[PDB]
Amino acid sequence: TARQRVWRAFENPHTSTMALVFYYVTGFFIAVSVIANVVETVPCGSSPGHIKELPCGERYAVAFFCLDTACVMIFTVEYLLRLAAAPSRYRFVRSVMSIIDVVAILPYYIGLVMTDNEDVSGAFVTLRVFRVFRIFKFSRHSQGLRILGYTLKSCASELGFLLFSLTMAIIIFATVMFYAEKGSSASKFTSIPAAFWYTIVTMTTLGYGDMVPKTIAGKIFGSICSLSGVLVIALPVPVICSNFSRIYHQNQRADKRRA
Amino acid sequence: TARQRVWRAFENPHTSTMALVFYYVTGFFIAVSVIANVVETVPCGSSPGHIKELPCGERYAVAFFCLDTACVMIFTVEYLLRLAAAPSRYRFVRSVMSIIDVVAILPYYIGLVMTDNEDVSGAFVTLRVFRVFRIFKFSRHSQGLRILGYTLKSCASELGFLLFSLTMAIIIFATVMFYAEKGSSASKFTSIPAAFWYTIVTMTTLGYGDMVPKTIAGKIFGSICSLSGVLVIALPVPVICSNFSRIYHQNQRADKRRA
Amino acid sequence: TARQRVWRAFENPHTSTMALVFYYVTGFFIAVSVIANVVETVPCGSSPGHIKELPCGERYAVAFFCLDTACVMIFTVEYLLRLAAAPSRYRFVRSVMSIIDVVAILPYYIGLVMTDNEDVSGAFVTLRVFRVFRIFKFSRHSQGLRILGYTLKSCASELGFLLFSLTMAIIIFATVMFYAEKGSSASKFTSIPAAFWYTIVTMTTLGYGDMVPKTIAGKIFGSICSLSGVLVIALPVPVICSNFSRIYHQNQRADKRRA
Amino acid sequence: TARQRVWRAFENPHTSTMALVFYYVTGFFIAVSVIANVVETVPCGSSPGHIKELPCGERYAVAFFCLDTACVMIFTVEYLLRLAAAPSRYRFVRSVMSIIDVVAILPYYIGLVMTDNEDVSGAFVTLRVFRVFRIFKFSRHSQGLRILGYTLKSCASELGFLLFSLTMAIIIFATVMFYAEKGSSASKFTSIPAAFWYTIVTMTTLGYGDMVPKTIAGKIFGSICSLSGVLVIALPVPVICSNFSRIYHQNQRADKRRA
Ligand SMILES: [Hg+2]
Ligand SMILES: [K+]
Ligand SMILES: [K+]
Ligand SMILES: [K+]
Ligand SMILES: [K+]
Repeated sequence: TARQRVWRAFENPHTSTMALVFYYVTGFFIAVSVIANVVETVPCGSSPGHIKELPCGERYAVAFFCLDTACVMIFTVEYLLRLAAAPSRYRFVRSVMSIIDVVAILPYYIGLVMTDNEDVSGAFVTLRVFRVFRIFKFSRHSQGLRILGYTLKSCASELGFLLFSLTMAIIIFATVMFYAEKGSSASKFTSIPAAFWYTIVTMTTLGYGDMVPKTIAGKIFGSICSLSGVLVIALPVPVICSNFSRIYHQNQRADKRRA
Repeated sequence: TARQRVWRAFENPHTSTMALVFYYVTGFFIAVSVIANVVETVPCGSSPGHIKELPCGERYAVAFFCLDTACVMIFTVEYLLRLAAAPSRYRFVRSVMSIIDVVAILPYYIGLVMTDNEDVSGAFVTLRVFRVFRIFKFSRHSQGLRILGYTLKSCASELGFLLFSLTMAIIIFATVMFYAEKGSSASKFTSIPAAFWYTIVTMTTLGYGDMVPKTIAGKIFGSICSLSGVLVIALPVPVICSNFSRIYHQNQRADKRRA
Repeated sequence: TARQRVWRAFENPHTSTMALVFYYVTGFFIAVSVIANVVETVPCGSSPGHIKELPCGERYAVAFFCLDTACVMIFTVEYLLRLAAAPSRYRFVRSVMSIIDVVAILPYYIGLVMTDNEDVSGAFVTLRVFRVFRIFKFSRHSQGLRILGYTLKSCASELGFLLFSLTMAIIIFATVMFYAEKGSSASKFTSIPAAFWYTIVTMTTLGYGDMVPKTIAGKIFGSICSLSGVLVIALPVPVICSNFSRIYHQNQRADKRRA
Repeated sequence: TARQRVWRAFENPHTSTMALVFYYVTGFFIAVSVIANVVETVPCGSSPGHIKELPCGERYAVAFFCLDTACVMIFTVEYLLRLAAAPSRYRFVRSVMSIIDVVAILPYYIGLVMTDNEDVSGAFVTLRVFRVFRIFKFSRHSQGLRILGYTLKSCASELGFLLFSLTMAIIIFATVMFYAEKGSSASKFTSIPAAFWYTIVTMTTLGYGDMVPKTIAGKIFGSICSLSGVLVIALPVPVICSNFSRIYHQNQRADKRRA
């Protein structure tokens, strides 16, 4: 039952000192990979003979490749040990966290098999952001993250209905604004999907101002949309407040009953 | 009392299997019509010999007409059966839902009688958005939609007073901003109705930025308006929170008293 | 004690039928004056021989003068009767409502004494907006306006502290942004008062975008300001919620104890 | 134990009349310094022979230097007396308020030692804003400031987790938006740090509009970001509400138990 010991170490890093040191090393490497990508996209200066500035990941391509190789070796050995200590392979690999880890470390190997044809571009780069979600597994102890997470899980039904009604209101307001503003000169309301942008920006009280109503009817319906946006801001708060109070008191009561 | 059976099927689709299948077919056709309009407004490419791009409903005019004909036949037979199974014709037709359905399927026939003179344009197209409201009748079971709806109905008086006071504050701030900014060069505050737009955009914390105060007094009063907008955002939340908590506990208490 | 009867009619319009009809006439004339000013600022078309469009109050100057004369005669006779039925003249005239009425009907007479020299302009026009506040006395019965008003009166101390801390934070953030952005090219942060505008627009989650940080330090401090603005939006809500719940239950308990 | 008397006067200004008058003098001088800096940055007119307008602190340089000298002498003698009456020198100087006062009055002496080389510029000017924080020590009695401050201290853990999750969401959304919009023409999403600005402006419902998505995928992810911003606005409110209610009732119960 030593594999069970390894899996216990993985699930609860505070059990053994080796578990804690491995968990901290893994968190450090995840943070290093996240910062490495963010910095890699940053455009550094131009070396002599270069017309345009290059990103720190295109000038220092080999250094960032070595760093990514180190991070992916750490992550791969992590996943291999986790699968080896999994009481059930199917049960483990179907969990959301295993999927996140696999899709995080997959674009590296996808690029590896595309190394011979690296001239072509791939969208797999944007999948590296999945490593950021591993940070969340590294920080599941704040005594309030559990409360807020389970509060959102309780709110799921109400917030889903709110999202559905908000989507229907977006369709309605976008239709109204498109038909009010399709006839303006150089108008940005070229269709109802084009007005989806204006409506989602207005009902959230963003107001970029790139799409604004130029007409009078457009302005009337934009005012109605603005007020509906105030209501949109104010609507989830009572639900989350009630569920959070209930869940806080429920967790406290269970704890002190156990106390 | 078979008409009563049909009306029972219409009111509660989960009673019979035929009622459920008809209800699902109706929901599918409503969703198809909504998506059909939204896509119809989308501008597709230009066929050879066409200078300007055409909407998917102007290039594929006949296909979208056939789809609309199918949807309107479904909706018309729905309404005819609903009126035939109505215990009272006047009571049914005066309900808001019958009015919504009638005004949703009316522009189709209005266009039909205007087919001979289809060259002229009509605003009836924008009334097709009423079909979107039928989605709401198709989704009246989420266990929280009833709670939030009846909470808003309870809040009606307070939220109406808040809307009235917000309207009066809009008039006041628009007057002040117009008189502060009427004298600027190329000013957009050409009148007090023109400043209604600036005030309704500022008090909702939108800030498009198309109308901004150029003067110093205009900026002082815009700052006061911004703070009033913070208050506007924060004011309905306590009312909705209190009413929602009360209504949640009331429904729960009634249910468990019946339990 | 007939003057007491008149004052009772004024204070409670529902006592006598004559009181109710006079109160409704007064409300109608107040609304007419408000709409008259708002429409007066609206620019109508240009008559032949006029280069520029004129406001409806500059083209129809005599008609709007007659309407204003009617409204001000009604308001003056109202105030004269109110002072005649006042149990104490000093006590009545020192009330905020008497001051509002006097400053609302004063610019009319100020213009009258300036009729001979009407060529010069005066700011007294913007004081006509005070008549809008009389609407509030005309609508002091909604069963929730009293609750929210007395809730705000209870919150006065906390909301005053919040306004003070918000002002200090505005000074701090404006200083930081000015010193971060004073050196940019064609910068709008020409001083710390100039950055008061940016800070009051950012901390309220308005974001007009007319003043945005162009630098990197400016963007860092603008991000801190944005988060502080989220906190500003979220801070008065708990206070207003707690006070509103307390005041609602207090009024209900007092009423049912009297019931 | 007379030094103890002096320190008691400093800690509680309402004890003696001399303590109260010194405390009010100190508050007056702090406010004078704050207003003096804010006005000093303001650009006044140009005297003859001056091409460009000068700030009130560059034209009236000697007057503002004299005012700053007076304020700094007051603050220095304040700090000297506070250290002389401190029961423990190390304990006093390590408090946050002593640090704030020292860093507030330090740039004055830093400029003094740089008077001979005043041609070079220094960032120490922006540190004068620390004097603003002394206002907060001058206004620690409103009966609600303590409640809100200790409520925020109680919320510290939850709000820290919320800030951490918001930072991770900012990284995720910035990565997605950068990869969606890096390829646009004249795009402002030149890197992931460049999209940190767009994400922090969108998730706070600011919407300056300087950086807006030009693409379709960029607009989809901007809509997701806008909705996440609505959630960001609505998330701290339940936490602050619950903690504020608890802390209000706790302080009230302790007070009336002592009553
Ligand atoms: Hg609440
Ligand atoms: K905004
Ligand atoms: K904007
Ligand atoms: K906002
Ligand atoms: K905005």
